[PDB]
Amino acid sequence: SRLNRESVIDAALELLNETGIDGLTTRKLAQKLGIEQPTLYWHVKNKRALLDALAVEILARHHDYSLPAAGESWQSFLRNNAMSFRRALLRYRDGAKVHLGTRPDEKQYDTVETQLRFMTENGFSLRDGLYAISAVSHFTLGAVLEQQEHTNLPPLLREALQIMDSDDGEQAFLHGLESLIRGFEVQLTALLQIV
Amino acid sequence: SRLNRESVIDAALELLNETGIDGLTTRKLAQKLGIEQPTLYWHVKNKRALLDALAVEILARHHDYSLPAAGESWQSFLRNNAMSFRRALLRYRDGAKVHLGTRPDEKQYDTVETQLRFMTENGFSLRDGLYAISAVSHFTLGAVLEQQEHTNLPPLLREALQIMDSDDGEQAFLHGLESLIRGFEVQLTALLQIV
Ligand SMILES: CN(C)[C@@H]1C(O)=C(C(N)=O)C(=O)[C@@]2(O)C(=O)C[C@@H]([C@]3(C)OC(=O)c4c(O)ccc(Cl)c43)C[C@@H]12
Ligand SMILES: CN(C)[C@@H]1C(O)=C(C(N)=O)C(=O)[C@@]2(O)C(=O)C[C@@H]([C@]3(C)OC(=O)c4c(O)ccc(Cl)c43)C[C@@H]12
Ligand SMILES: [Cl-]
Ligand SMILES: [Cl-]
Ligand SMILES: [Cl-]
Ligand SMILES: [Cl-]
Ligand SMILES: [Cl-]
Ligand SMILES: [Cl-]
Ligand SMILES: [Cl-]
Ligand SMILES: [Cl-]
Repeated sequence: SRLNRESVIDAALELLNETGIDGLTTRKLAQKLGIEQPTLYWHVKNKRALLDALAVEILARHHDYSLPAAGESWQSFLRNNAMSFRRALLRYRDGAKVHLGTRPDEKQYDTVETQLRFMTENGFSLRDGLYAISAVSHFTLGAVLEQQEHTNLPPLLREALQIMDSDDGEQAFLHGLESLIRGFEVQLTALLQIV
Repeated sequence: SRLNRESVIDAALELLNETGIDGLTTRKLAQKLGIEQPTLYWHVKNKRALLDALAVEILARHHDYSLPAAGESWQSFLRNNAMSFRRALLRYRDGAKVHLGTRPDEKQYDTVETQLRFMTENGFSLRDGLYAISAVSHFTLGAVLEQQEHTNLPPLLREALQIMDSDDGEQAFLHGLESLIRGFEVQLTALLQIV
């Protein structure tokens, strides 16, 4: 079938859902494409090249709140952005694991640039602006990884693990998202006072 | 050489540092032990069994602030516990990736039980107590994963990525750790008031 970038990524993302990250190979991507391995090699040099492209394409396709609404509070932007990132990570099997170990692609540099600028415009230094955004990203990544991977107890543990499996991680994630944002705001608001 | 659990884990953890999680195999653990694969199979049934045991052993060996000091504020406990967890995850190559996809082993049930109880004793419901501890765990896991895996820019991005690589993730992690704990405290302190 067709072997333009878009077609190669469609098959590879569909295969990822079948196989996971561990069992995804170039040879079986060739299978799905109705093609021989050396044909595919022309288009994609190996598994590392492929995952890199899938990581970039998972953001472009499905992370659609990368940018603040005109007038949006910084708080609300980190909220919506966190939720979008999570959902984009959740849309494919092992998607957090696909995302792990890549930086933003050229194509989105200006988007991470705008995110960082937007924060500095709301009273953050570039550093504290970065730390808050990184924090959102690491909390969000960790919660999706744990969620996606979880796919004689003592009393409080038995009851805690019933509360963890009673959804897809959403409740726990959104509660701790609010703790993080308020924590940032408490930092922001104090300026140079001891807090 | 000796094939008691402790010896098998010592070699496997040392091999993990050589190889990573991807390239760690039973066959090469047999190599390191001066033994044949079928001998090792008696002791360890496969790679999944091994990683499960390495995940448990990474905590037992190196995560030594699993418990509050008598009199410790809940804040300070989450701090020290977060730092310890991080450091235990950082001590081996792909240690976050080894930890991902296991729950606490029997051996530490009472420790996670005590953690949860301790929080309920300081004004948390079991749920909000769980959400704060899970949040610490997901933030901490995500920051180590990103750190351990990172092993024409626009101006703010160029400068942000210089600040991210200027240490091992410690600065960014500890700053966002404090945002999280204060965020929790703002939640705790409000009781039933709108906040
Ligand atoms: C979830 N969001 C907060 C961010 C985001 O909106 C995007 C995105 N492309 O829209 C990201 O790339 C993010 O999801 C994201 O993962 C990147 C991350 C950050 C700060 O930017 C970086 O360039 C960068 C990096 O190179 C290494 C680590 C980290 Cl945490 C980063 C910013 C993330
Ligand atoms: C880093 N610490 C906050 C915790 C901790 O001290 C320990 C530990 N053995 O000492 C953990 O197991 C932790 O590091 C840890 O990873 C577990 C985690 C928790 C709430 O307990 C669970 O039993 C559990 C679970 O089954 C699934 C997900 C999560 Cl987040 C959890 C608690 C973590
Ligand atoms: Cl074609
Ligand atoms: Cl195309
Ligand atoms: Cl708003
Ligand atoms: Cl939220
Ligand atoms: Cl022996
Ligand atoms: Cl032993
Ligand atoms: Cl204290
Ligand atoms: Cl801290």
